Amino acid sequence: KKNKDIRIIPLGGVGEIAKNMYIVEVDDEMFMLDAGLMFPEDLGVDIVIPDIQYVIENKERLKGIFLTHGHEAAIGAVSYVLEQIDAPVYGSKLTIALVKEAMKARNIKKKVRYYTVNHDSIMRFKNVNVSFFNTTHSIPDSLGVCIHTSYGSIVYTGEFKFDQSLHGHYAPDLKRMAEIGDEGVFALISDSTEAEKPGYNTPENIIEHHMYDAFAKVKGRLIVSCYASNFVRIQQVLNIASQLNRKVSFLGRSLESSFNIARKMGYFDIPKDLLIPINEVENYPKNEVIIIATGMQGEPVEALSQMARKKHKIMNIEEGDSIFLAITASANMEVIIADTLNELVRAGAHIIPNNKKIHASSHGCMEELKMMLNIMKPEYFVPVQGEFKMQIAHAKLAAETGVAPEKIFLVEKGDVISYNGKDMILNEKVQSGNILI
Ligand SMILES: [Mn+2]
Repeated sequence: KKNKDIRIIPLGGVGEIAKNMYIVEVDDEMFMLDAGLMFPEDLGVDIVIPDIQYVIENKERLKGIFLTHGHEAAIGAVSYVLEQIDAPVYGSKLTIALVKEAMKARNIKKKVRYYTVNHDSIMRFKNVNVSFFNTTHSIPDSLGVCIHTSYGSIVYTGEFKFDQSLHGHYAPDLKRMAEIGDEGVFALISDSTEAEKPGYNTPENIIEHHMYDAFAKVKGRLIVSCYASNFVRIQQVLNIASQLNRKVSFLGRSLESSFNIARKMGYFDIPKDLLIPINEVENYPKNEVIIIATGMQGEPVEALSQMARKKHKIMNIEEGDSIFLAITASANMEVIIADTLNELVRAGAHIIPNNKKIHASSHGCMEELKMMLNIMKPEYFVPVQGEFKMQIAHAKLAAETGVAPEKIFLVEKGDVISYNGKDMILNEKVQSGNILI
């Protein structure tokens, strides 16, 4: 049908990192794109979520919740949303499997209407059709969202990248993206996390090969520090462990929720009886094991500080152990890294150097964001998922790719972008904020 009004409203993910949540309204129908949390600005063990009081005041029109990927930045606030509102949850195979976990983990029995979607799904509503396309990210079964209106598509990319080595459940949809482009994009909502970094990311194959060559020189025990969110990195050391006749052991007695669900669903490639439990590590010589230390915020680095300063509940460093920090150093956590480096050197461990000519990220750098802009060729553009400078960087790339400058909108949380059908205006503000927990 001919649509009249379009509204686009960020309640999270702008003027901050993480906590994606973008409200889109087409006439009398509202769609919530992602529902993320955020860890509180520079103490662990607590979470922040968006203020959905605007959604609650218009709860009769919320036709669903669409989840791009299974990161806490996309699904971390779903449970809390669902306490206050009943509405159907759309996501990929994995994304849904993990939302279910998050619910069971908070001992919530309330039944939820789930729909598993894929890149061939076309979910039909009264005014609009929602479709999807595959994106490349650090977690598999990531999707973009496309809301078909008569003014054209409203595309939300989620978090995404363009990597030439990832080709599985990480493969991008060059073709349906190119289709979305021609059909015509009204508005593109894209991830500005690394819009400041020029050029491209380092391909994951290259990062893996660099890790291998370094890990091949280690004559004693090896400990690798990951984010739990970065399934690609996890996967990579598993590959390497196999190729060096080593075995892998995660910190703790139980494997991490996300990883273990995805493993059980067959997302990872793990040769049989490669994982040794943390119980049975002393049994094998130093040179036959990689220990993987995962975490959420800075826990990965916090964990190494305990393992060196001997005070780790589970296992500690001994002299001769080699260490690898498989994370990028944001300025936030540049401090506690250097503190921890010292503590590791005191403990008498070899720090495997981080190659400075490598830039590793879940998110497209400048040229990767221009890749997505050149394929969608959007009329209007709205950079999200970043601080103010990050959104500005992305805005400039949009201009470069031929988007009209007057049609590029930088928005704080609660800003409302309306479309009468003639002009697009930012002539309203609504309720938004941070809700600690
Ligand atoms: Mn992500």
